[PDB]
Amino acid sequence: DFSHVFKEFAARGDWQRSLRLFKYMQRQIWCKPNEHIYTLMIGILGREGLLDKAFEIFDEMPSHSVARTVFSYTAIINAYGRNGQYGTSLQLLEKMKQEKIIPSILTYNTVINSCARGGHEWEGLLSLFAEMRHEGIQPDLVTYNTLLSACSSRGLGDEAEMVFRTMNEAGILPDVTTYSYLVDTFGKLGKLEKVSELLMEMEAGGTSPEVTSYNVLLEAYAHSGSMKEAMDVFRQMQTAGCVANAETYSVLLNLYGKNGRYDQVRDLFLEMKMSNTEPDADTYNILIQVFGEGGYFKEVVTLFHDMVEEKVEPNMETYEGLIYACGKG
Repeated sequence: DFSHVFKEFAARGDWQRSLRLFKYMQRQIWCKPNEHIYTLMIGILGREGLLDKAFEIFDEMPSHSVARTVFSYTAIINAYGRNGQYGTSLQLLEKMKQEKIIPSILTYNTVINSCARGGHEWEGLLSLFAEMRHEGIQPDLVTYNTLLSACSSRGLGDEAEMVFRTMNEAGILPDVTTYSYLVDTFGKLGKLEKVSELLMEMEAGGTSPEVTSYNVLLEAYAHSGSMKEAMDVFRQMQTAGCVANAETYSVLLNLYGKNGRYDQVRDLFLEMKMSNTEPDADTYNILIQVFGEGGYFKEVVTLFHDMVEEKVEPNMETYEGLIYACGKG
């Protein structure tokens, strides 16, 4: 019941009441706090940024005859990493190793994440992974997603290629998360064909590729000047079949504005429109801008009749262009 109350207080952020209850139970013989209550209090203190109080509570454990477990070490490592203290996490890992405490897969993953977020060299992450492998750590799906990122965090071109291939070459791939992060890394270096691959890898895996996923790659794909590739990616996203908010179309259309087929614009509109994905305040503004640059001002007026009927409300930029249209008209 004490642990349940502590968890409920940590869910609401009542660190003060939890600390008071812990300090009161510490003086009670019938309610002596155990290692679980100490870990819960340390986590509650770390969630609020009370590193000093958490450290004091962790140090008072031996005076209270409370057992210490890798759990507390992993919690301290995660608390240090959340503030960018990668060196402190490495020192805590070394101290735990000196204390004959066998590190777990979660502790190694937390240390790798802390090193990645703190700006440590990719060589350090590779050495940490090699050490974890030499001490027989166990792979996990969540760890694998964060591991695909490890190379991405480094940002090296070779690392970016390895980040993506880590899943493909060994033959084990997370359906969505690994593909997204690897695609992100592939992009800065330049996913030359890695872009087609990233969607293909996620899609035929046995899980249909995510729409948001299709879009994130797609948006950069536009930055890439990928147009036929992105169009193909759009027909490909169309192949994906994942339900998509008109926002995914919106982004691509905006690039297509420079393309200005102007009937390409027309066609896409009908389909997203009748697909229960009414154009967004954003999409309407984009459409007005795209049409306006290439004329069709009468059409611009028409969009006003249309927006009103839809009942989606206008916005500052929205009203604005509509007036420019009138003016040029």
